[PDB]
Amino acid sequence: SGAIYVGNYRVVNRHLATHNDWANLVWEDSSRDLLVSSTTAQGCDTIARCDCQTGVYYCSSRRKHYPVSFSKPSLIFVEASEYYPARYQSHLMLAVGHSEPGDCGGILRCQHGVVGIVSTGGNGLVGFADVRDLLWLDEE
Ligand SMILES: COc1ccccc1[C@H](C)CN1C[C@@H](C(N)=O)CC1=O
Ligand SMILES: [Zn+2]
Repeated sequence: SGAIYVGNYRVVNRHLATHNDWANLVWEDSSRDLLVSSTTAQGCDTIARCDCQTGVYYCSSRRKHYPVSFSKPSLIFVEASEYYPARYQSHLMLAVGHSEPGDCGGILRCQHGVVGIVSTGGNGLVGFADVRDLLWLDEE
């Protein structure tokens, strides 16, 4: 589990969104596994606006933050899970790292801020849903 709290937005994995998230919806995209809802309190996370390919992510199944090298956001094939059939997921970045289903939502960050959140995994790989292109998270 986990979310990004930026301004009056809460960014979560679409497959982990709650009823309150759907009842306060700002934007969602199944192809990216992302959903954004509105918040009453202001958040403290800042979004990175960069093309970094190195950073650090949080892994809840190890209680550890790991430094990783990750691919550029792309259209990647992801195997069937409890939440989606086997399909192409867009704006996804891959790295070598430990992940389990419940690790979704962990933040990936670089020197500029939050890059994205854990969205996929298995077999020593971890995939992150990028958020750096969502410029509207910084305003309104
Ligand atoms: C942390 O990711 C791991 C790790 C190990 C095994 C499996 C997974 C994830 C949770 C499987 N998936 C892919 C997700 C998606 N974004 O399509 C939806 C889903 O259930
Ligand atoms: Zn960066």
